[PDB]
Amino acid sequence: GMRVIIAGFGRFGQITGRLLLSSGVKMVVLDHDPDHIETLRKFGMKVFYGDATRMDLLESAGAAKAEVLINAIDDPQTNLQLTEMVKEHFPHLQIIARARDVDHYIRLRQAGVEKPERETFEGALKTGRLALESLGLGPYEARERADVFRRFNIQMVEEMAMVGMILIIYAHPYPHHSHANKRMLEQARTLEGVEIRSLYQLYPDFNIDIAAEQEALSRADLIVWQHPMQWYSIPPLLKLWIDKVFSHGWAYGHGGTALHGKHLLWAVTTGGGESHFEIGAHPGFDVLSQPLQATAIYCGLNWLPPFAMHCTFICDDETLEGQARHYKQRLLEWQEAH
Amino acid sequence: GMRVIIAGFGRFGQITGRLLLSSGVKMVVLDHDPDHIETLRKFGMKVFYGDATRMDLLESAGAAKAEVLINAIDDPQTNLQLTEMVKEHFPHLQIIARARDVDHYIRLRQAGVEKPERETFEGALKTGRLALESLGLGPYEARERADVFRRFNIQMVEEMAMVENDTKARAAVYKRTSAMLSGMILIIYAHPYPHHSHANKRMLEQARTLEGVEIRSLYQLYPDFNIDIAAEQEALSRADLIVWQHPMQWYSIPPLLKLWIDKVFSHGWAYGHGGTALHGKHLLWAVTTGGGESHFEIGAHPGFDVLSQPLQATAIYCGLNWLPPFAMHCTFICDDETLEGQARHYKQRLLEWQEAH
Ligand SMILES: Cc1cc2nc3c(=O)[nH]c(=O)nc-3n(C[C@H](O)[C@H](O)[C@H](O)COP(=O)(O)O)c2cc1C
Ligand SMILES: Cc1cc2nc3c(=O)[nH]c(=O)nc-3n(C[C@H](O)[C@H](O)[C@H](O)COP(=O)(O)O)c2cc1C
Ligand SMILES: Nc1ncnc2c1ncn2[C@@H]1O[C@H](COP(=O)(O)O)[C@@H](O)[C@H]1O
Ligand SMILES: Nc1ncnc2c1ncn2[C@@H]1O[C@H](COP(=O)(O)O)[C@@H](O)[C@H]1O
Ligand SMILES: N[C@@H](CCC(=O)N[C@@H](CS)C(=O)NCC(=O)O)C(=O)O
Ligand SMILES: [Zn+2]
Ligand SMILES: [Zn+2]
Repeated sequence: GMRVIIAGFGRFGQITGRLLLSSGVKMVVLDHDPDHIETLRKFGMKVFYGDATRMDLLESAGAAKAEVLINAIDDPQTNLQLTEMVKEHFPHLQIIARARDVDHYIRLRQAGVEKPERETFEGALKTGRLALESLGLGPYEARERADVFRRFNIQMVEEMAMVGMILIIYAHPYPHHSHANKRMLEQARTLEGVEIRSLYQLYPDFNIDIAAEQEALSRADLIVWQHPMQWYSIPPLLKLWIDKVFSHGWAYGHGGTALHGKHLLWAVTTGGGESHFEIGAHPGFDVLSQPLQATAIYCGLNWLPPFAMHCTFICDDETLEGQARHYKQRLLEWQEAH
Repeated sequence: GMRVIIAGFGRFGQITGRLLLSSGVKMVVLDHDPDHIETLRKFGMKVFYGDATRMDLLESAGAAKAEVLINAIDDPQTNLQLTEMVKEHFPHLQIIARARDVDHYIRLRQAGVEKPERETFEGALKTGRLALESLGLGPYEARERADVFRRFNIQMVEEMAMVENDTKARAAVYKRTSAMLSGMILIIYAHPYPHHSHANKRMLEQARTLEGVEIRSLYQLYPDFNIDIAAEQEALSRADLIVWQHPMQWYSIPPLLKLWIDKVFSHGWAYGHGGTALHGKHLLWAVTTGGGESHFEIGAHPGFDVLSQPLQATAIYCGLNWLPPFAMHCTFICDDETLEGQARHYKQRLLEWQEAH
């Protein structure tokens, strides 16, 4: 109220709330514990007293208009009650819900909540990482092990609840803020046989699913690395995706022939024109492709001449559109030639 | 037993224990809940059934020999009781502890637990992120906002763990923190697996024998890719030579070093109007490669020296004085003589630089 209602403002709701408050989000918060209300007021937090399962209190908190309801109620039965009421009466109100445990998670999934958050799960993973670190594992390797286990465990719990092809690897860190690439992708979508995988949408925590990515690469004939140039090179997540996905025994080495015969296009946008690259011992835009070409060739790919969209610092929306067209044109040309 | 004791095998201790089983960690469990017996039997887990706070149970569990005790007990008083008993009787036993909330976190910090993990804290942040995404924020930008929130939140709770339990004091800290949220050599070391390194590890050992060297191991400091820009910029402010040291990966640099560049070389600090913080400083690329020079005969622009271009261009743009790279080649097929000698040469490069400045 205006945009978010938070039901329950104990330890869980408080942290969700304060994160949202930091971002300027306007909210209305309900909690049924009078002592919790007191302490929150001591810290200058505005919180309303009542049972969030009461329809009258939800309506006066603005449920008919709100965009998101955070269900931070601890008790499974009440938490589920709230979720079922909201689903029934407020069909546009997106519910993001805490789950006490796996049984509660399954129930919430079945009520139609997309990604219920088991309240101790991420804390218990962190504690596991700390135990690994104390036993002498490097923190990064320990984080990676926790990532593998999380992916495995979510798959398991999800199963319990149930019970001329072009692949564009897009790596813009801020897709919603893009002008040049966003337009390029709009134009590329109008083609047939184009899949787009936006790495920063898929893997905001830098935990690549190698098996998923290798499957998508299997189905592709042209692979495209599309991104804004950053510091004469590529974004961090794309470098991570290469390091992980182009794996020993798959992309290279004995038996690693998965990419043989496929083609790779570098599609990059820059803030300067060709003039900006006349610096250092090996000047010129084309020299910057070397590490990417070498990667591609090592793994048995065919490197295509890059598509380079120059001058974005000093460019208009007209020319941003002309270059988006040249991009679609490049891709179409590839497809017809194939 | 052999190395780890987990006290409590509820929702929390079960996840932590299951993660360690995937790492082949030897563990024994202290639990007193009849409903967990079958779960523990199914994993083949040795269990000492009873109150974990009992000295006789702890000794039977091997506490005098264990490296780590994971205190996953839910009840804050019982969890503190076990913490205190262990600190008193088993001086070498490292305690990793669950915390119920901020008051409990503070009490564990005061009992000498280094990094108590507030049980719902990371799950609530994830929830906060899913909300932000549902309001239209991109998942990556939403994660970054959670990282900034976390950094400040931990700072605030650490400040509170030094004041007294008194609410008005704690309240002041929160208000102050909430407002806030609304020839020296510096080696930036970026091996993803420092403990597994042979060549870089030896290079660092040698560099450590010089005077005025500081090493920041990025993958130790930031395993979650959440760089603290202010801490990095402070350390750069003190350095005269900056070294980027790492194993080469796919003809280029590791992801976390690229993130460090993208984040730390900020507009108005490293470049742009007023961005002169790096002017006068020097940069050395110090890189190890598996292949020899012959390995870089690939692509339209062959040869190792070409691969420095994006890095040299980055330096020049930020007003750094680029030095000739240090490159140790042939790690795949080099001996331990060649690998100790190359590391000595690294030390010689740094020393020679110190002599000229
Ligand atoms: C961290 C950072 C580093 C950048 N480095 C370069 C650079 O090396 N060369 C260049 O021409 N532009 C550089 N830029 C500009 C981007 O390439 C440009 O803003 C982008 O291509 C615009 O595309 P978009 O509208 O899709 O965001 C950089 C931008 C940022 C954020
Ligand atoms: C993901 C990955 C990519 C690599 N790419 C290259 C390569 O581009 N060229 C090369 O000569 N060595 C490459 N290597 C080999 C490493 O550079 C080499 O093993 C490392 O420098 C050894 O140093 P260390 O003993 O400190 O680990 C790569 C290694 C990994 C894991
Ligand atoms: N029906 C309800 N309406 C509003 N708040 C609730 C309800 N049931 C539980 N709560 C609150 O949910 C919060 C849960 O605490 P915690 O487990 O610390 O997040 C407490 O502050 C409770 O008062
Ligand atoms: N004194 C104790 N000794 C051993 N285990 C305990 C003790 N007190 C609580 N626990 C366990 O801690 C776990 C906490 O449950 P949960 O919140 O689900 O992680 C349960 O398995 C309890 O049996
Ligand atoms: N005594 C409580 C909760 C007390 C509480 O809500 N504490 C706040 C600080 S006033 C908290 O820990 N919020 C979560 C956090 O800040 O990490 C309980 O154990 O259920
Ligand atoms: Zn975005
Ligand atoms: Zn390591």
